[PDB]
Amino acid sequence: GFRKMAFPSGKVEGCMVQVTCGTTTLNGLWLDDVVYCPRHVICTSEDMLNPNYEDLLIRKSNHNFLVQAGNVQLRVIGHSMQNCVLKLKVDTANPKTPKYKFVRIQPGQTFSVLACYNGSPSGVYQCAMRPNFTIKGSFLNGSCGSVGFNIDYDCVSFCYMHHMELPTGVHAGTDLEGNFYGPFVDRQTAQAAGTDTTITVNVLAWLYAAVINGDRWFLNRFTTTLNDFNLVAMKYNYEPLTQDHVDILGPLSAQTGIAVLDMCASLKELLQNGMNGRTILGSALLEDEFTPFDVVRQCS
Amino acid sequence: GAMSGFRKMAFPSGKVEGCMVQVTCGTTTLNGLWLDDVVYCPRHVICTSEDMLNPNYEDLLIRKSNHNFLVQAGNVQLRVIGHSMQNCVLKLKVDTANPKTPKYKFVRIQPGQTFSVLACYNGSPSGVYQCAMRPNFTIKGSFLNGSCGSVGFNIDYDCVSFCYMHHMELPTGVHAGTDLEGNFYGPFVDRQTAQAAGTDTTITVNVLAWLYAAVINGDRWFLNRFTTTLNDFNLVAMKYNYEPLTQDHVDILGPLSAQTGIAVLDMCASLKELLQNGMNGRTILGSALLEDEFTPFDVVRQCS
Ligand SMILES: O[C@@H]1CCN(c2ccccc2)[C@H](O)N1
Repeated sequence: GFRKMAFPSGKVEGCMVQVTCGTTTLNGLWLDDVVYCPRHVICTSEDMLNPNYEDLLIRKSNHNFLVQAGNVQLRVIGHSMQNCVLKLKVDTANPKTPKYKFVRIQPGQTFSVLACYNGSPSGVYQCAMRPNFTIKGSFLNGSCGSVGFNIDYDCVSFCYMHHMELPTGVHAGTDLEGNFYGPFVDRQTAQAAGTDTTITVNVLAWLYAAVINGDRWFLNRFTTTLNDFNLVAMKYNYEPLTQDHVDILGPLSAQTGIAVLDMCASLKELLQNGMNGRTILGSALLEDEFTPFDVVRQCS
Repeated sequence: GAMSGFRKMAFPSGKVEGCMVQVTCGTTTLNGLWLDDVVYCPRHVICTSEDMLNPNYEDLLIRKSNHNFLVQAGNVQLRVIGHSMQNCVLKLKVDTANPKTPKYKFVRIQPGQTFSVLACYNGSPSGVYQCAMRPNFTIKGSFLNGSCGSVGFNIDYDCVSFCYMHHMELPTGVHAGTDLEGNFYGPFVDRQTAQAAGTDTTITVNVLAWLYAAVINGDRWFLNRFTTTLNDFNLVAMKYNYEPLTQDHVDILGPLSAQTGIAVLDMCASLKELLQNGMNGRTILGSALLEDEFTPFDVVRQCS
C-alpha cells in the first residue's frame, strides 16, 4: 500500500487567473499585486516565429492585457519582463496569497503541478523533473501558465511554470524567475527533447521504501563499487550515480541497515535479470518519481 | 496527440481542504468532515482499546455527551451541540456552520469508478491522490498511519460529490470505508476482527476505454484484426483475473466505438492478445502498464 501523492492544491488554487493578450489565452499566477505568466502571450500570428520579446513588450499598453480572477476583472498597471516570464503588476493584491518563495529545482526532484485551463484549475498531479529537463504531461495535463510547486510547512515553493507542449507527449517550461529548464526556447521552431533516462537515485529510494514495507526478496548479500554500478546502469539508460546522491541516501541507509552500494548490487542485479514475474510494492516496474525525501516524508 | 504521455490527475483538493477538522474522543484523534453545521467522522472514534473487537456502538454512543467530543478547526475549537449515528458514520452537530462549505452532494459509487482522496493527519491535509474503487470494494491507498476520516470525492461544476470515507486498514495493505451515509463498501465491518479482502481483479471496462484512448491518439500497435464473442472474451479474461464484461459495459463504450470505428468486441480481441503476449517494455499512451483507473466517462469527456 504505497501510492504517489501530490500536495494539497488549495493554496495554489486561489492564485490562478486568466491572462489574455489579443487572441491568446493562458494561465497566470496572481501573487500579491503581480500576475506571472509566460512571456509568449504577447506573440501575434506574425511574431510567433522570431520575436524580440522585450521590444514587443515595451510597445504593448497595459490595456492590451485582460486579467480575470473568476468573474472579477483585474486592472493592469504596469508590465516588465524577467527572462521568459511576463510580470503584470495589478492594482489589487490577492488576499488569498499564501506564504511562498521562488525556488529552482534539479533534474530528478519531484513537485506537484496544478493543471489549469483559462485560469480555472482542472486537476493536480505529482511528477518529477526528467533528466532531459522535461515533464511528462499531455495537452490534457494543463496548458501554458500552469505551475509546479512544493509545500514546506504550509509555505508554497513555486518551482515550475508550463510554457509549451512538445510533440513527444511531454512539456517544458521555466522557473518562476523565467529561466528555462533544459535547452529550450520560447520560439515556435522545431524542437526536440533529449533522450531521457531513469532517475537512478529515485529507484534506490523506492527500493528502500519496499524494504521499509517489508518487501525484501530483491536484497542480496553483494555490494559493488560506485562506477562498476555506473557502467552497467548507463547501458540500461539509467542516470549515473554521483557521490551527492549517495549521501542523500544516507538516512535511509541508516534506518534499514542496507548500505547504498549494497542496494546498488540489488538494483544492478534487477537491471540484468529483471523481476522474473515478481513484484515490488505492487508494481512490476521500477518507480523513479520518488525522491529520497518523498520516502522519508511518507515513511519517516 | 491530445493524450500522449497522459497522467491521471486528482481533482483540485482546495474545496475539501476547507472542510477538514480534527475530531477527538478521549484518547483517539482522527479526521472529520465539516459541512455546514454538522461534522462527519467514522463512528469507531468512540471505541476504547478493549472495545475494538466487538464494540457495541449503541451502548457506547448513548453513554457519550456532547462535551466529550473535541472538534478542532485549525486553531478554533468548535462546540458540539448534538450527536447521532447513521450506520457507521457519526454525525456531530456543531453550533457554527462552516463558512468554507462548498456545494456538495452525497453519492454512492460502484467498483471501477474513480475519485480523489485527500489524505489527512490529525485534521491536517497531507496529500491528494487519484484512485478507483477496486472490484473487491477496497481502495489501494497510501501508507499513512492514521488516515481515518479522510474523504473521497469527485468535483463537477463547483459541486463536490463526496463518495468515500476511510475507516480501516486491512491486513493486505489496502483500505476499506463507507459512503457519507455510513454504509460500508463491500462485506466489511468496523471491527478489529479477522477480515480479508477478496481477490482483486482488473477493471476490464476501464482498460478498454484506456485502449480506445490510445487509438484516438494514434497509438495503435496493439490492435489486431480479430473480433470475439462477448462470452468467448469473458471466458479468457477471467483466467487473467480480469472482471467479466457485461452488455452494459459494452454500451458505455459505444461512444468510443463510434468515434474510432473499432467495434467494442474487436477491441476485446485486441485486449485478449495483449494478455497472452504482454507489454514487456512497450508503451501505450506513455504508460508501460495497462491503466485500469481511468473510466469511460472521463475518456469520452476528455476526447470529444
Ligand atoms: O486503520 C486503523 C485500523 C482500523 N481502526 C479501528 C479502530 C477501532 C475499531 C475498528 C477499527 C483504526 O482506528 N484505524
